[PDB]
Amino acid sequence: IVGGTASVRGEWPWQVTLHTTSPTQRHLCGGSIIGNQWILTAAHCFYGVESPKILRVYSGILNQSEIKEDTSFFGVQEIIIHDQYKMAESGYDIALLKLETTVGYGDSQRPICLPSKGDRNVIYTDCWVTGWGYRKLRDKIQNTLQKAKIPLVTNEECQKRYRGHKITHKMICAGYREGGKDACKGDSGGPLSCKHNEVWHLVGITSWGEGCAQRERPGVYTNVVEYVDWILEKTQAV
Ligand SMILES: O=C(N[C@@H](Cc1ccccc1)C(=O)NCCc1cc(Cl)ccc1-n1cnnn1)c1ccc2[nH]c(=O)cc(O)c2c1
Repeated sequence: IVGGTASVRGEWPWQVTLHTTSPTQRHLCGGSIIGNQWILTAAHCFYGVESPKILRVYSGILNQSEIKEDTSFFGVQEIIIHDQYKMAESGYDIALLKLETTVGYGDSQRPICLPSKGDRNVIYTDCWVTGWGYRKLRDKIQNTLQKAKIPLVTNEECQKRYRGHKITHKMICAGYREGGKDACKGDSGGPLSCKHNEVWHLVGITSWGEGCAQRERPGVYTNVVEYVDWILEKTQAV
């Protein structure tokens, strides 16, 4: 996160750190708890990931230094990638991780609500992007979970900023016209969480952008409201 501040423990209890054990143990992507055995994340995170066996999900983490070999985690049973996904820049940048065991909800880990399909006509004014990603394009993975308040940008305005790309209504952008606050490397897959009527909603999934926090280059997120049916299809299968 560029231009963010340290989060407080328990602030974003739906936020997870997805780690990989191949070739070495490292943070791979962010993710969000959406159900007791479900993590919502980005499809681009699994480029070259051949098996769910190399993945570990850690919930209730403020600091990456909390993670050692004796730290509890959730194994991944299945990786479900949207079948229309080709690349982040083209959309459908969404995936579900079915966990091998259920998450016990508490004050350190709980699910974030998905946006209500009836509320596609609501204006979100209190949106935050969170993650352990870089503070600048040439940086490193942060120990403490960072947060940044970012204003949502219209599809029309975001399309003006990305000449040569096709910003679809399945994408949602956020950023200041002058830049300064954004997601960066390591933040992808994480949430863009918006508080409306005292309830937090998973409005976006960190996906792509031209550099980090550049002037007139908003961050591009998967517009979660447009995938509610797909999430229900996959999580509520008979
Ligand atoms: O590049 C990374 N992540 C990419 C995506 C990815 C995922 C998995 C493997 C490879 C690449 C990312 O977050 N990409 C974020 C995309 C992005 C989103 C938005 Cl909304 C705005 C601006 C941007 N950026 C544009 N350029 N940088 N960020 C990434 C992930 C985990 C890492 N762990 C480490 O220990 C060391 C790393 O250097 C490291 C880097």
